[PDB]
Amino acid sequence: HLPLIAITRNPVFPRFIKIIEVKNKKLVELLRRKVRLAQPYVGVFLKRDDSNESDVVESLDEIYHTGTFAQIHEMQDLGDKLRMIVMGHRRVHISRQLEMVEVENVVHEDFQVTEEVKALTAEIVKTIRDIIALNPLYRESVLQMMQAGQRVVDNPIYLSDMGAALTGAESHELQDVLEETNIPKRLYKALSLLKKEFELSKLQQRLGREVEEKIKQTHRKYLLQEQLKIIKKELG
Amino acid sequence: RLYKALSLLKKEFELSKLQQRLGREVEEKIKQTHRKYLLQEQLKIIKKELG
Amino acid sequence: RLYKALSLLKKEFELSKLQQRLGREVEEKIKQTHRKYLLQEQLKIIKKELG
Amino acid sequence: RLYKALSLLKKEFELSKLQQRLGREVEEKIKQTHRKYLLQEQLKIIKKELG
Amino acid sequence: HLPLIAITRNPVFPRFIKIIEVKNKKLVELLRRKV
Repeated sequence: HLPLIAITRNPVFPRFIKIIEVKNKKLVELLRRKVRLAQPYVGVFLKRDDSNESDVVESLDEIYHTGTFAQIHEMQDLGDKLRMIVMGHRRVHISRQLEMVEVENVVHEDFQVTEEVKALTAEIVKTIRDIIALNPLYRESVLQMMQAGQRVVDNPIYLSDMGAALTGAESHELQDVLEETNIPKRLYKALSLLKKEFELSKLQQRLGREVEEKIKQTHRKYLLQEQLKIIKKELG
Repeated sequence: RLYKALSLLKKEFELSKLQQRLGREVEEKIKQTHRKYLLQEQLKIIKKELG
Repeated sequence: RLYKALSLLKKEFELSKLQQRLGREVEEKIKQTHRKYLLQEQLKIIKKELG
Repeated sequence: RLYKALSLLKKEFELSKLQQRLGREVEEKIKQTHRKYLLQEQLKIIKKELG
Repeated sequence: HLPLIAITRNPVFPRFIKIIEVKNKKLVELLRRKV
């Protein structure tokens, strides 16, 4: 029984540390009111299209039924009075947020035959490795921490979500990926988001090299014309 | 061990090969998305700087 | 014949290095052109900001 | 051994001297070619510029 | 007569250079002891 948090354009990806800084101080009242509890906690939900804080505090249907319950860790408040750390541990989908009853329907079905099911993992890690190599966003050291050969990936779905965390794909696409129930479908969609970033990235690099070669050609040729002007002095 | 190594190279190459063709089919089905989606990505790219 | 072939190699090394030295020197003459213009440009921004 | 090594330095210097003198001569014999051949080369360089 | 190494999920194919980084520090004592 707590009010839905005003996320205010702060996407909290599953199993990915994140910070939240709402400009409103009303949430600070609730965060101080839960310090007295022996086990404070906070929930995280995702906003639908056209964010509006007044609708969030007036109606409760704007926020998606999906939530991401998590434990609180530690306050900071270096500058602002509300720099709270969120993370993604327990995903959930309330049947009706207006009504609160909840259940941990963190489905994780897997086929009994687990030999070729990891073959896709090689293509997922190779793709993720090419996104961070050709388009570095976060440190590669975390990849050195979590290697596929160490067998420490007790939760492959969490690896695929952390690898999808690197994607730049829009939050609506992530909400649709959360809507998927079948394992191959959510895996293929997270892959399609990886490719969706990859096309635009490789294009930006091709566009850059083109424009740079154009500037080079334009100046290099000017250098040739200059070599003509200097080697030809006092001959006209 | 040359026989079993040959059988392992066959089975492993068949796994990477079938993954490459099945992935080529899933990639072609993502290529089934019309080239208008690619052009519309470029249309949205035109609207970036100032305006 | 070995001395003459080495002397031809030397002759091309000489004519080549002469063309390259004149070209790098002219290029540095461009850099001396522009760089001082960047200094004068800095004078301009300083005078335009407080002059 | 000091004298044999000194004699080797003398003979090696005599070989290097005869090679450098014969080569100063071959360089002179190619230098007999007129400076007009060099100015013709720079002339051709003028004609082959800017692509 | 050496303690068993902690392979800790690190294949070392024959005639193949490989690096090992077990998280336990007890193996480091054996590495200094063999010097």
